[PDB]
Amino acid sequence: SFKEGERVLAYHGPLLYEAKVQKSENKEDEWRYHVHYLGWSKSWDEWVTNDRLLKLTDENIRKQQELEKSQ
Amino acid sequence: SFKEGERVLAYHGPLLYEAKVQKSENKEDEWRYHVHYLGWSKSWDEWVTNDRLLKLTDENIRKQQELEKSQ
Repeated sequence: SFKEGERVLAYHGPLLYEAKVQKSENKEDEWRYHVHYLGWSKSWDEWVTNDRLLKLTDENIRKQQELEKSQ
Repeated sequence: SFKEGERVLAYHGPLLYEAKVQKSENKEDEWRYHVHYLGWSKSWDEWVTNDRLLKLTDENIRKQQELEKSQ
């Protein structure tokens, strides 16, 4: 699971954006994460589930790049 | 982390009692567990943190036994 302060990749629409986890919570055997999209307004901060996020690894950054290159 | 429905050992005072996890929640990087002590009044159902609980393993059951014998 993702930790508070952790930088991640996050979908917002079909592209991946760098984000930071502000809060992590689990109820009913499900994680939710309140994320801030880096360089975006705080108005876009929101709760998301695991399926919206990727660990900030070079492997997942390559996924970000592939999506950028295929437009 | 313990799961809903899981039987555990729980301190209530210095002895260990079998209990069941009713609900598990995590906030601020901390699990809490709402437990029912088996055979006890529902009045005693309560939220506890990890320090109050032990996995139902043979080693921890042996700890329960040791505490009973040193009573």
